[PDB]
Amino acid sequence: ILGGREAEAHARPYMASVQLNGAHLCGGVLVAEQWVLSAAHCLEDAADGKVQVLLGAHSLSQPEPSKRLYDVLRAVPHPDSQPDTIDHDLLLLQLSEKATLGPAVRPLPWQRVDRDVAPGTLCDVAGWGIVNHAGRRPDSLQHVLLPVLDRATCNRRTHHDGAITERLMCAESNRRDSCKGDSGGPLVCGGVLEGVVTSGSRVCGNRKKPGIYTRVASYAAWIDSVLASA
Ligand SMILES: NCc1cccc(-c2cccc(C(=O)Nc3ccccc3CC(=O)O)c2)c1
Repeated sequence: ILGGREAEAHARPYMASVQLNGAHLCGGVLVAEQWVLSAAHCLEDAADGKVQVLLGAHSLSQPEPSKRLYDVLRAVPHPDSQPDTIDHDLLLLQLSEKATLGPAVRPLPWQRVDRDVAPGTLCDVAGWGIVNHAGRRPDSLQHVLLPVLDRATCNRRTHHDGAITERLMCAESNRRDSCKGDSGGPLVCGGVLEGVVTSGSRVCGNRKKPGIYTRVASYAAWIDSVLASA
């Protein structure tokens, strides 16, 4: 997260760190006791390593009593998650066991009604992604409040010409933005999961290149279809 602030410890208990052999790869969001929603492109770096999900974390490295590591039993990328195509970048991860919920580990309800979030709505994006353009990694969870941008402006020639479909949403990226290591994390509007971070053009903090987020409401039937196969 660029231009954000350290989150209050365990105030975003739905946050998941998606890890490969214990290294933070992407964010994730707990959506059920045994399911984590993230971004399909995250498993490009995976190949043949233990994909795990860290729950109850504020810090990635500091010993916290609420920290729990789960193995992934199943990785369900969206069928059309063709690499480098910004569309359909959703991934469902089934945990090895049902997570015990508490003040530091709690799922986030997601929007099911297929309705666009009103532009200008303030939404919270959180992650352990880089905090500057050089690639400095924070140890503690960071967050930022970003207003939602209307789809047309985000689609626009200056922004991302022709590529922003009905299944995507955008948020302002002027100085404050999601960045490398934040994909798969949540865009939360009024406590409701509305989007999942994606990398888009991969430029961070540029006003002309808005942050792109997979519109979770567009995938309601797909999410429901996977969450029943458990
Ligand atoms: N709002 C702009 C924005 C938002 C989120 C991420 C980026 C961004 C920038 C530069 C490089 C990358 C990258 O290599 N990603 C990657 C590739 C493969 C596997 C995992 C990942 C981590 C990830 O995507 O977070 C991403 C940019």
